[PDB]
Amino acid sequence: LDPGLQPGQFSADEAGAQLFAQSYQSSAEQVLFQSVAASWAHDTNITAENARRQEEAALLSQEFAEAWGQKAKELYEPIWQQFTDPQLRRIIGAVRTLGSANLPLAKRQQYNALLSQMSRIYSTAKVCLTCWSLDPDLTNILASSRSYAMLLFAWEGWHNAAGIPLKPLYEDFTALSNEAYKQDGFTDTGAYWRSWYNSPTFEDDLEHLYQQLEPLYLNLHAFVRRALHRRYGDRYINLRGPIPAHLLGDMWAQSWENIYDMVVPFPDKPNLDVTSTMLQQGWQATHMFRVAEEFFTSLELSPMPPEFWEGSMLEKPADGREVVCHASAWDFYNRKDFRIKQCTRVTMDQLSTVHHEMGHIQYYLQYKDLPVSLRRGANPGFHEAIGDVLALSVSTPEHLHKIGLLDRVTNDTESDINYLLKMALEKIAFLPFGYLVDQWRWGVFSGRTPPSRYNFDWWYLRTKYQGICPPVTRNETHFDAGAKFHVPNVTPYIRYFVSFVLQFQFHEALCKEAGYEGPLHQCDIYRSTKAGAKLRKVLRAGSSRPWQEVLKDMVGLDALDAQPLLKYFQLVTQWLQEQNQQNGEVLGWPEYQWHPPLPDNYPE
Ligand SMILES: *[C@@H]1O[C@H](CO[C@@H]2O[C@@H](C)[C@@H](O)[C@@H](O)[C@@H]2O)[C@@H](O[C@@H]2O[C@H](CO)[C@@H](O[C@@H]3O[C@H](CO)[C@@H](O)[C@H](O)[C@@H]3O)[C@H](O)[C@H]2NC(C)=O)[C@H](O)[C@H]1NC(C)=O
Ligand SMILES: *[C@@H]1O[C@H](CO)[C@@H](O[C@@H]2O[C@H](CO)[C@@H](O)[C@H](O)[C@H]2NC(C)=O)[C@H](O)[C@H]1NC(C)=O
Ligand SMILES: C[C@H](N[C@@H](CCc1ccccc1)C(=O)O)C(=O)N1[C@H](C(=O)O)C[C@@H]2CCC[C@@H]21
Ligand SMILES: *[C@@H]1O[C@H](CO[C@@H]2O[C@@H](C)[C@@H](O)[C@@H](O)[C@@H]2O)[C@@H](O)[C@H](O)[C@H]1NC(C)=O
Ligand SMILES: [Ca+2]
Ligand SMILES: [Cl-]
Ligand SMILES: [Mg+2]
Ligand SMILES: [Zn+2]
Repeated sequence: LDPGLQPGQFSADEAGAQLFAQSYQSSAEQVLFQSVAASWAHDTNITAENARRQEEAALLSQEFAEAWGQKAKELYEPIWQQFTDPQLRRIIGAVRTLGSANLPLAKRQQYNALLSQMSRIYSTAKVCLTCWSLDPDLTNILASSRSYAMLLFAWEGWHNAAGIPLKPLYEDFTALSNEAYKQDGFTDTGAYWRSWYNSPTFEDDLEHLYQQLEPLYLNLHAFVRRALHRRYGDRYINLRGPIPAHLLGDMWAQSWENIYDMVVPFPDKPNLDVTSTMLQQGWQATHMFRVAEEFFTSLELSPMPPEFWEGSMLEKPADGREVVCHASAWDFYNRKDFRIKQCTRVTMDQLSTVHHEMGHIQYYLQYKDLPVSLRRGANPGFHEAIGDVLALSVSTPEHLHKIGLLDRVTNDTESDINYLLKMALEKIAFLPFGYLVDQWRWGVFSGRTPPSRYNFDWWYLRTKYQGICPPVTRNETHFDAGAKFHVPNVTPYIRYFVSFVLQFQFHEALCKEAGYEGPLHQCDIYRSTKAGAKLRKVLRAGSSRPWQEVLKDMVGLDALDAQPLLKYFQLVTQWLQEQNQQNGEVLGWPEYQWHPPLPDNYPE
């Protein structure tokens, strides 16, 4: 470690810990920046050499974390929990968690190489027939094609290409990750991830939330299944079975927005998928980012700074060079550089993703002046919710009208059902997926799911919660969890489940602050400077305060609550139930064993 980066001496008292935390702050922004910068150089340009460099930067990060970590223990281990300064307690608490810096050097290098190799496999995997990439090629197929065989070829090709080679590395990664966090006091890595919510009843509270939401999902599923049956017929859709996992618009069946045209209740009303209009009007990536920004400035939140526009990667590079397309928002920890990296496509769902990513940036802009240890969401779910809350307003027919994307205006029960149905495809359909992913990963980290059951347990959960089935036979050579970005990239998932509930709590509160008095699902907070001030208070808090209290100050309650989401969707929840009953649907999938046949001429 460079001499300037090494910790000095501090008295072993709270006065010393404050000086310690200040000295750490100085050196940590330098260390984080080199690490983030090397990650950027790799992710926007995947080469052997960029991986080498990133690995070197990560090693320097661990060295730093180890030295400042061990000094924090040496001086403050028996006393930091009794410090008067709550923010100081949180800073020291972070610094003394070593994670992968607990590993000896050889295992640190193994760990860093595993992350790099798993990232590369995911972001460079192709399906060959001339080879299709995930983004845009396979994404477009899953979203747009209605050919059973084509969908299958993309689904199977991607799962095989990405999943199969990851499996040996994932096993090695799990074991090392566990070894690292065990020396911080956690039974397994999952326990450390869950600790961020600082709630002893976290798993039970999530389970209770899901119990309230499940009927909504069952009704949506049944209704969509029926529409798929009308299209694909009895051979490929079982009206009492799970839906084939490739037919729902998305590689992971996680959001069903893309099959809206097949399920829309009242096709005579305004077309709520404005993708056609965006293309017709010639929208590109930077228009999408600028329109998102202006929503934020309408609230008197910050614009994107010059460094964002100069640094960001907003389209897939046309020089064909390899990049991580999966959209992400970057804090370089120097209070100046902030960037999005997205292979943006001109679609309505991408417009929402742009808002999602810009929500991350806006958090980073608002808390940049906190101590480095506190530059995070009040919990991870908060960071995930910010952009989605604004996108709830943007998606409204009224708002789309204001920005030139929906010329016809209507306010009637049919138009409302269409809107709420479309939103259900994006929000309700995701809930079981958002919930299951980390149930899977928590079982893997705990050892309940050994390598010998990775795919068996994955599909158990996928069927259990989403009521989908794989459209070709799978076995334990397959590693279908690995074909989802967050697994090889070691990004936790439960945050997205929390976010999908929390965003409706946020929406409700911001709408009330805006002075809006209509139905929750027609609220648009655009240009509410009062809504803006209430959201800014959250963003400025970082992780300086318990999330329960930040939530209470914002929405008036100190807990996750499904009631705002239920209220938002209530009209369509009622309508879907009525439709399914009148069609005599079976809710659920009692033929749990059923899988579709292969197409006759597949794949030739
Ligand atoms: C779309 O239309 C709905 C429904 O409008 C209501 O019923 C229709 C059939 C018509 O007869 C309308 O005249 C009637 O308002 C609109 O929702 C309604 O909006 C108003 C707010 O502008 C609500 O009234 C307010 O209620 C609060 C109490 O909560 C009072 O403090 C206010 O004094 C005020 O009267 C009304 O409750 C609300 N009701 C429904 C049916 O949910 C909606 O605003 C409109 N949307 C758009 C985008 O134009
Ligand atoms: C992608 O990363 C590679 C490193 O793997 C970059 O290669 C360097 O490129 C500059 C300019 O072409 C040369 O002067 C260096 O000698 C290269 N290094 C090596 C080791 O080959 C490459 O430039 C990057 N591409 C982009 C557009 O950023
Ligand atoms: C597109 C988005 N990408 C992520 C990347 C997170 C990340 C974290 C660390 C390193 C690299 C990436 C995010 O911005 O949270 C994402 O994966 N998801 C999720 C997903 O697509 O699975 C669902 C969430 C709502 C809309 C977009 C969100
Ligand atoms: C796992 O599956 C591998 C390949 O897929 C198989 O081939 C297709 C045509 C179907 O038969 C499908 O049901 C199969 O999964 C096999 O190569 C492999 O040997 C299978 N078994 C093991 C132990 O890996
Ligand atoms: Ca779409
Ligand atoms: Cl999380
Ligand atoms: Mg989509
Ligand atoms: Zn996010």
